[PDB]
Amino acid sequence: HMNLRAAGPGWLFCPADRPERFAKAAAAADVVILDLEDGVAEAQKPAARNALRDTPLDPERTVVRINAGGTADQARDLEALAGTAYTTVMLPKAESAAQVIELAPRDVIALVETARGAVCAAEIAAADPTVGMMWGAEDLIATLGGSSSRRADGAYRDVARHVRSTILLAASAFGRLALDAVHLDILDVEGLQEEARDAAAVGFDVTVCIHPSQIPVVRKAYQMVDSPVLTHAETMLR
Amino acid sequence: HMNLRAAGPGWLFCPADRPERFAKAAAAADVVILDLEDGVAEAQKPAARNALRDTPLDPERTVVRINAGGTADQARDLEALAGTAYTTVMLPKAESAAQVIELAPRDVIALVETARGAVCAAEIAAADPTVGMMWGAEDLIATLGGSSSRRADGAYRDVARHVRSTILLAASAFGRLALDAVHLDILDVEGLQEEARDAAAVGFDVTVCIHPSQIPVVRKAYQMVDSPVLTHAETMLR
Amino acid sequence: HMNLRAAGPGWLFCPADRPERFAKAAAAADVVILDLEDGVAEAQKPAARNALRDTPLDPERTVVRINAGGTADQARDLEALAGTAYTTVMLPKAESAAQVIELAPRDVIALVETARGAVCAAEIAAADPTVGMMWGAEDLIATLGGSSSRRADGAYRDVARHVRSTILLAASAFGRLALDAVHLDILDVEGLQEEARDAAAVGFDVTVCIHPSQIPVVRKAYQMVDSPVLTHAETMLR
Ligand SMILES: [Mg+2]
Ligand SMILES: [Mg+2]
Ligand SMILES: [Mg+2]
Repeated sequence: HMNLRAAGPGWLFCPADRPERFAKAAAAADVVILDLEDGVAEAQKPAARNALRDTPLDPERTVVRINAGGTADQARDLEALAGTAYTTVMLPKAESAAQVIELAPRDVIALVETARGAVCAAEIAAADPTVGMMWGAEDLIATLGGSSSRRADGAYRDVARHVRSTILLAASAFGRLALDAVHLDILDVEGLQEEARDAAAVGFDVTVCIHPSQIPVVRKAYQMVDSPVLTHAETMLR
Repeated sequence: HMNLRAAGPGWLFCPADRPERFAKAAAAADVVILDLEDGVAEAQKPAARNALRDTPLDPERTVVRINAGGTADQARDLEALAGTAYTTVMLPKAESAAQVIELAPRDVIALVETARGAVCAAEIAAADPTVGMMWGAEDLIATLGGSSSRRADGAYRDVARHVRSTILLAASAFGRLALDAVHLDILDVEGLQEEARDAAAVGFDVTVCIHPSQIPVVRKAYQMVDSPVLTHAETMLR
Repeated sequence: HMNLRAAGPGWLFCPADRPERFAKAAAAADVVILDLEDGVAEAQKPAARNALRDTPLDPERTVVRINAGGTADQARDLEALAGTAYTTVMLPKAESAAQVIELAPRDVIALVETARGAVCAAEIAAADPTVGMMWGAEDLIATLGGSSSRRADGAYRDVARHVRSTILLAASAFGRLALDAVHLDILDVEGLQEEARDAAAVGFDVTVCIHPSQIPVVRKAYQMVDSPVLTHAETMLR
């Protein structure tokens, strides 16, 4: 429904209870994720659903993050979405093909951020509504029962690196977009640069951002020679 | 059958042919693993089975490591266990759901330490008797045909890191306890500290030890802010 | 059909359109991979098929890399192979058990170098014709849409490390040979030494080479003590 590959790699969360920021987010980013989940406080989600209806963005360049499968919030989200022109939703805590299928006929970006989602990543990616896979390090660690996703130097811990590769491979195996996880340390531009360069080098399509200042960094970040090495060179020229 | 989550994170192997050490092991550790497998020489396993019957420990805080599926030793182990109050066994070289199921009605901690076990980790974790997943680096490398699990600096080699993450994710996907592998270099307290801190940070529930001096180390070892980051902070306070 | 484990660990690609080099490749390496795929230009593949028939090597120590499943080149390759004594083929871009099975009654070394192949590695390894698993970092990154498989220091990027471990585990779970990926930087002998030492330490059986100068490097590259640690020591003595 959307030509997401035609849009650039800089995607930006915007909490949907801040409609006064929607235009700025759309001007700053390649794709805006209007957020009904963790970016919006529980008490503000009804107001976010009204803003979703009242302040429209370009549906060719906007995705809506709904709430998790089986929640009453998700039911309210889908009702609010009915009166919009949006076609593509982002499903947080995505944990099964069935959770993706129950969102048909919408296009779905599955955000894997739990152990069950990682174990089921291939089944989630293969589901007919899926158009992209994302991963989320902080909810992954939280639901695992841990306390940090990164070492002292800022490098991802191993289980986070493992899920990152899992999602990239599952997405690419089924022709889906691959979206890399957000860099929560906004002022850590050095770390974001290295992370987005790393993501682009292995074939992520998108780095998702939580602050508009990260979008320029992402956009900029994105012997024997045999056939694949020449493809690497062509990908660079492109 | 056991409230294993209620016990602390410091689990300690004690070879079952050393009953004179059982009381000391129970006083030193949160949970004792009385070992009928690799901790006991082949010729001493019959004596270990008698000690298992004769010198009981608290079954709320003691697990018995039996021998691998299909071995005559495992058959002897289960016969010896019949006359004990233990309910929970640790299955080494765990390689299929069927190996776990044939131990019903016992509770099972599956110790994955072979390639087949890693490939089948999700099926093993989902098996109805499973209450925990552990991994073992040295038997993993041995059965792969290799010669060391760690680099010169003591860091795990990549296939070991891969299986570690595999077991953590499979355990957590099915609500099982996650047990991190033993640190064979007993006097390497620095390495154990970093390893157990790493394990606790990503949500392992337990670090298993092979010497009681490791238990204190383990017990001690265990921007944009969104919902999961606050859960990280709560997990720390707890 | 071949006692591949009896041969040493140094395998060497030789483009099949260079029959004047076949004898030198056989003398330099433990096993020669006569290449009909990426080592030979599209326009030279018919000449490579004739050289395959005309200049035979020892079939106990020679494997033929054919072209990918579903290609017209692969059909031509199998026709050319009919008039040879070779029994074992290497399948590039191996992506399903069905691709391996359609090569029966030949023995197959599946070369996984795409996301779909990584996701399906266990099914590929378990296929009845499979005798080995290899992985390929450059085609993996190319087909993912990325631009490099290695960081600036030459270390593999994470998705490459992930697929490497995936292939080692899948191969070993089903009793197959495990072949480590080629080191394209031929003059980087230091990096190859560390890489092949790493591969041998975790139980790869083979490091595949693209230049004969790499074969000597590969051949040379290949506390509590419990049962598996003694197996590590025995593997070293052997
Ligand atoms: Mg999240
Ligand atoms: Mg073991
Ligand atoms: Mg290739």
